[PDB]
Amino acid sequence: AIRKKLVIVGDVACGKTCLLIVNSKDQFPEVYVPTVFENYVADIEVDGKQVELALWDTAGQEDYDRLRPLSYPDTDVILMCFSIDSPDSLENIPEKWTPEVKHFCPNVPIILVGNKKDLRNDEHTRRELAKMKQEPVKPEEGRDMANRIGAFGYMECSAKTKDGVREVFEMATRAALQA
Ligand SMILES: Nc1nc2c(ncn2[C@@H]2O[C@H](COP(=O)(O)OP(=O)(O)O)[C@@H](O)[C@H]2O)c(=O)[nH]1
Ligand SMILES: [Mg+2]
Repeated sequence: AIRKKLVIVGDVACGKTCLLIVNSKDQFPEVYVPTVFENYVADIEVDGKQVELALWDTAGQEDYDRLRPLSYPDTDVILMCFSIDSPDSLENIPEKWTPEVKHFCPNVPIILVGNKKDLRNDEHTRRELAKMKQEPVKPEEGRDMANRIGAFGYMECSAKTKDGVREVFEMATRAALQA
C-alpha cells in the first residue's frame, strides 16, 4: 500500500475537524474536539491503487503559530480550507495560509476547499452576513483564489450534508500521487 500524509489548515471554525471526522468509522456525539488527536487514516482506491492517507489536523489560532509547524514535516498534500459563510476566512487564504504552507511544505500540492457549501443558500447565514453588508462566497471567487495561489484545484463541500466530501479526498489522493 502507498503511504501518504495529508495536512488540513485554515481559520478556526471553518470546518476542518468536521471534514476529517466524516471519514471516521467510529462516532462520538456531544464531544467537541479542537483537533483530531487520534491516528485517523483514510483508505482510498484510485484506479486500482490502494493508498492510505494519514490525516493531520491543525489549530489555526495565532496563539498556535509557533507550534503548528510541528505538523508539516514530510507532507504529501495540503487541504487549505475557508468557509463559504465567512468572507474573512477566504481573505486569510492569500494573507496567512498560502505563505505559511508554501514555506513549510515547498512544492507540496494544495487543494483549496470551500467548506460549509450548504450555508450558501441558508436563510440565517444570508441574514447574518447581510446585516454587515456581506454575502456568502461565490464559486467564481474560489476559482479565482485557486489561480492566485497556484492551487492544484478548487472544490466545494459540506461536512453537514456530505456533498462533495468524496471528491475532496479523492482529488487530494490524486494530487499526493503525482510526485
Ligand atoms: N452548516 C455547516 N456547519 C458546519 C460544517 N462543518 C462544520 N460545521 C460547524 O462549524 C463549527 C466548526 O467546525 P470545526 O470542524 O470544529 O472547525 P475547525 O475549527 O476548522 O476545526 C462546528 O459547530 C460545526 O458543527 C458544514 O459543512 N456545514
Ligand atoms: Mg478543529
